[PDB]
Amino acid sequence: DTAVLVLAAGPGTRMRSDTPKVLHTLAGRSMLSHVLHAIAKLAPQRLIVVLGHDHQRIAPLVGELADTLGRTIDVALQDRPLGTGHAVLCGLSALPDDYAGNVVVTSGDTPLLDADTLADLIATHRAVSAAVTVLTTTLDDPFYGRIVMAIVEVNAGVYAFDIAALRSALSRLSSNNQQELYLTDVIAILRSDGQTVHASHVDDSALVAGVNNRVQLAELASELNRRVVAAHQLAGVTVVDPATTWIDVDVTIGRDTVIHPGTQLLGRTQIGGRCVVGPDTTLTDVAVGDGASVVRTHGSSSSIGDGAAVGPFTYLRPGTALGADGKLGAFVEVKNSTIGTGTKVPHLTYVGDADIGEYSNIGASSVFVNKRRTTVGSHVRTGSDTMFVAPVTIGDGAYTGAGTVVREDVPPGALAVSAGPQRNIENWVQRKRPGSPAAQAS
Amino acid sequence: DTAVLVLAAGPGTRMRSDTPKVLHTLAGRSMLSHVLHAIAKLAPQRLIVVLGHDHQRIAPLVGELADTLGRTIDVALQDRPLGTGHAVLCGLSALPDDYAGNVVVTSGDTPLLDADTLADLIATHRAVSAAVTVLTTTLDDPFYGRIVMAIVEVNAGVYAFDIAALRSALSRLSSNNQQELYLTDVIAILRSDGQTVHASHVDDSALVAGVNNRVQLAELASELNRRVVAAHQLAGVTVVDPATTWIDVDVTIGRDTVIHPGTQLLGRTQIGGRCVVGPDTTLTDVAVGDGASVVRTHGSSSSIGDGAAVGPFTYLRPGTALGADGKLGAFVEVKNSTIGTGTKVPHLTYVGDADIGEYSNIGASSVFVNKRRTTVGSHVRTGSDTMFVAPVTIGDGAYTGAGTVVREDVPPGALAVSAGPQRNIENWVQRKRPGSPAAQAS
Amino acid sequence: DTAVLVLAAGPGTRMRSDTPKVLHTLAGRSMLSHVLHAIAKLAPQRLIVVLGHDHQRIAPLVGELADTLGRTIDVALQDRPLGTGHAVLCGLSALPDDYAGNVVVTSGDTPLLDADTLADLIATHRAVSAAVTVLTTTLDDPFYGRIVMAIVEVNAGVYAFDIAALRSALSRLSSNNQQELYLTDVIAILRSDGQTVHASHVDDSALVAGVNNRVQLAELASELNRRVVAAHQLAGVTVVDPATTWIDVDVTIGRDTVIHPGTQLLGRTQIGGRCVVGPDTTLTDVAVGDGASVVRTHGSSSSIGDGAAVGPFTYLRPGTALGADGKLGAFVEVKNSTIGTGTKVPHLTYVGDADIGEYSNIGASSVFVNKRRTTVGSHVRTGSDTMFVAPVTIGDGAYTGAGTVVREDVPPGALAVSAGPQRNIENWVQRKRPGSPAAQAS
Ligand SMILES: [Mg+2]
Ligand SMILES: [Mg+2]
Repeated sequence: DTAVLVLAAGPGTRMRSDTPKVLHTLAGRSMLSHVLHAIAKLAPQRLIVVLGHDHQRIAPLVGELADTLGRTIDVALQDRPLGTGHAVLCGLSALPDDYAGNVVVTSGDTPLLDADTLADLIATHRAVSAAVTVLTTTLDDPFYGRIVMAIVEVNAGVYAFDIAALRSALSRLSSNNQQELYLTDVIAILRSDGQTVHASHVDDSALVAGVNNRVQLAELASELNRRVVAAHQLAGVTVVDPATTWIDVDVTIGRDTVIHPGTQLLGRTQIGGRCVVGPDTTLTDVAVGDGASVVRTHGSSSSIGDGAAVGPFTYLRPGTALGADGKLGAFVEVKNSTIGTGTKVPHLTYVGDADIGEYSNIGASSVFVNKRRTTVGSHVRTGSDTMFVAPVTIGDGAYTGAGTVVREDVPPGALAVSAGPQRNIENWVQRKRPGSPAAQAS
Repeated sequence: DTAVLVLAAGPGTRMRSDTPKVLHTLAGRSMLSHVLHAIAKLAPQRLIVVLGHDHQRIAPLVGELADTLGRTIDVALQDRPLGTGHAVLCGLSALPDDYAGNVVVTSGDTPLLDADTLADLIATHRAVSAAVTVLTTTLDDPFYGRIVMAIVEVNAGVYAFDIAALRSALSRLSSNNQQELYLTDVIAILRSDGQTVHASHVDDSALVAGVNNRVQLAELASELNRRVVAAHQLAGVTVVDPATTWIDVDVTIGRDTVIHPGTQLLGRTQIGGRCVVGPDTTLTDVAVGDGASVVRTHGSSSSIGDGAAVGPFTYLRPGTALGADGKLGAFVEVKNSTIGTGTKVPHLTYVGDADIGEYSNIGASSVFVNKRRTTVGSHVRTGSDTMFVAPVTIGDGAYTGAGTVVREDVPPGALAVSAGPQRNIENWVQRKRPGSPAAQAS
Repeated sequence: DTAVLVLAAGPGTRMRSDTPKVLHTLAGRSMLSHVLHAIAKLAPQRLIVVLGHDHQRIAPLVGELADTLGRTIDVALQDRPLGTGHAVLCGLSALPDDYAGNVVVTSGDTPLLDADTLADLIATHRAVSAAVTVLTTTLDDPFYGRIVMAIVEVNAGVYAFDIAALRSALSRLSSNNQQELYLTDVIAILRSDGQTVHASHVDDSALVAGVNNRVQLAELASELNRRVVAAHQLAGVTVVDPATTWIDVDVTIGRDTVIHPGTQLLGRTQIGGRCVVGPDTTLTDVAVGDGASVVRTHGSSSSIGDGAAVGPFTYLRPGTALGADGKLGAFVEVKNSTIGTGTKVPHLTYVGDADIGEYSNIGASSVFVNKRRTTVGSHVRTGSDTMFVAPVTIGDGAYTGAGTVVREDVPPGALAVSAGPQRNIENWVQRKRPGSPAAQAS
């Protein structure tokens, strides 16, 4: 039996933020969520999180996280900002007084720490019957106090403890130094009691790296990102420039797709196999089938079918569904609309809140204007500069003239027109502009 | 009393440029301007710049720089390309023959050298009563002759001197070697005269790094850029990808704003707090209020109010002012135009040389065509595909139909229309296209 | 006389690809093409490539490569997947039994190896009368068996041999270990025969780096890219951000042009001198004259004349020719069209399959709709929202009204119109919308 305490109670001062440090995000999850996902993979019997400013936070634990993870996470509060030693004391109150098992202590600002690293700590600790084991790592420039004697190779800030050793070393602890009670002092107290102080060493330094400021945040965002890219590359995805390709965790991509530079794939986006994600593409929660091209596109909450072509310069808003072999071309925007198999919207148009059938063609520079919705049939051909004033129904195989405004329904196989006929005014430019265009004409 | 000489007289051959080496830019200023800004912070009593090809240059010193800095910068010319030793001799002529104080010598191609580094040099030099002190630094791969004995840990190329020692060591100097007179030889001459040769060492190597070619230029542009980003991050700005975020010096940004990858912020741009600068945004001299979003936008000389939304795919030309809570959407361009509080230009339009009031809506795919100017009132709603042929006045709460061309004024609360009415040609496609669209209709 | 064998017969398993490893590309050429281009520069008397899955491959050697290189490349097949030792045996069959000269052996997955490195190997080998020489290099983390005794400073995998020594050491070779015949074992066999084993060492490690997976592919793509950028920078091209500028081999760029971040220049693209390639530009096979600006543009198979301006947000499709001093502005797309000296297409238009003369102006938000082609004369001014329904001829100095649909020819100096006249409906908004826009009007 192991109880895990996450200390998330500090102020996060040097973030210079009105957003609590621990709720700051990277690769798709907040630091706290990254911390709790790794620990939940470990599955200890008791998992407890300790808080300071607690109203914003407590809501997202358990509420959202204990559910998403399908387990209980207890929360303990820390009324006075006493320090990490006291925080640990606050977390222990949530255990039955007669609690038997080990206690592992961690923070909420190490977003890379993983279940294996935690498991190895617990394993070394039971192996040597320890009392206390402390995780460490070795660096180039130590700042990160420093490391078994004691603590001022640095200290990771992650500990396994014997509950009886811990409760006792804590009962006898002071303050004078910042003016708080550190947990590091538990190591020196148990050394006085002639206790065994063990230390599990982590070769991979970035797994236990913490975030105190926005410079360090960007660093770990960067390292985590390299590791998600390299995992996709090794499964069969070409990433031309891993330095300018941000891929969130969860995002899935398949065999032989090519990802070109300047691309972010975010949230729960999925890419099928054999795709081309061109350059400068940003997709959050977008699903793409196999053999599709998505180039210079900014899109979210949408789906793009197999062998379809989107880009360059296309904007997809929430609720867009484009069928297989479909096309959205340059300078098009689509919001909350369904577009069938094989249909093409190639240029300078906006399609909002409509449904379009299959193998239809929408002419350049058109607009769907506004609970009824416009509906357009299959094999329909609309001419350039058509405005579709909602709601309106266009039947299968219908056509529209260039420069038409559609305000009424159009039957299957009718041509809808409105533009007046062309008149030429001979020698106008000679008379109304004498100079320039006038000459030529001459 | 200290006189500072900047040697800016060499040809800059391996830049392979028709632009004088010293006028090549990074982070917003030319190398020379970066050099003179640091020295002007030092505030010596005499500041003198020595030139070779001098017509392009002399204009920007003092002219532009001595003003901007509000002090005098004397200029000395160097008629024959004799070398750095002679250049220094040329610079000394601009001093009263009976000049008392120290002489500090620097180049115009170290754009990172700062006032502190200069101050420490002067301080060490007076501390030991020196005659000559020379700045040095230590590197991985020395190229950068090499360092107290003499000079072939490398030599920075920055010196403090006693004026009497300097004038004397210079009077006795030769040429044979390139075939010029080096200043490095002053160190070996004063060593013969048994003089004290001191040396101030700089740990931060990049402060004294110089630029001889375009590979080194990009390097220092890169290093300076990391340091401007990290300063913003530590003040409370999230930069998701510091490697692809170019921020010029002077640019100011505020608390809790988020800057997404592929963004350049240039010239005297200002970002308020709580903003989102999405990805792929380039802004030169643009001012943005608090809580505004600016995503995939290319803009200059413009202002965007509080809580406004611009992007993705928007182009702002000089003289654009957008009020608070305003909106410019995808595929819009705006030049020299004022747009009031709460007004929205959401799609595929161009607005040139107009003024628009508050809480108005401009319909998709419209154009403001051309000393009079078009003026549009508040709470106005224009329909899609409207062309506003300047000059024209649209009164408050007026409307426009889809596909209207406005050539005349529209009173408060009138609807302006021009499009003809819709006609349907039944069974047209059967007759004019037998095959395809024809079937369906069937 | 030297015969060069390229071993391109392995499966490439950890690429996780349906595209043969050796046909995977970087900087414009496949790895195999990069390998054969370097060797063809060497010009040995016999060049032979050995294959496994061979149908896709054999076609591109010689077919395409032996031609492009203007020499013969023989191909040898390897029926059973026996290993590199056997592959070499298969390659030797393509030599006359009585072959006299040296044999150099290389792979098809080292895309950086160059002719000098090959020449130095051959030179060291003849210098010491060797039998076998093996190329080596020294690394930070060896994985890359390891190096004269034998092979488990690592082994490059490139060898020079005496033909008689090689044929003999090969005749006596086994299998048990993977379960194949390695060529590394030839080194240990000739050591038994007391033969001289020489070893040419390569300081530049990246020249002999190989690609087994997509992580290593991106690495070498990155290194090759740094070296092409630095060569352009040293010839007089400013690259603001070499990390986000992909330039393919062959691409040429000239003096004093500036390349801004996020730019790929691909295929056989050429940039003249004094240009500005803004940020976020992607050009494949595009030719640009001197003094032109190309900003936020995605283009291919096209040409842009001297002092012309394209961008931001412009899309060029194959067959676009734009003359000198021409302009394509924001949100324009052009396919297979010719546009003369001095003509401007500034906003929100599409131009497909047309020819346009000189000093013409095309008004915002227009479309060229479809063997005849539309033709537009010089000094022509078309108004906004004009649809040109192909085919149609517009004569020199002709004009068009705003919101015109052109279906018929327009003579030199005529004005073409079609839009109806403007009508205002007074007090419409009071009656049809009581609330909001209604008030004002009040
Ligand atoms: Mg239109
Ligand atoms: Mg129209």
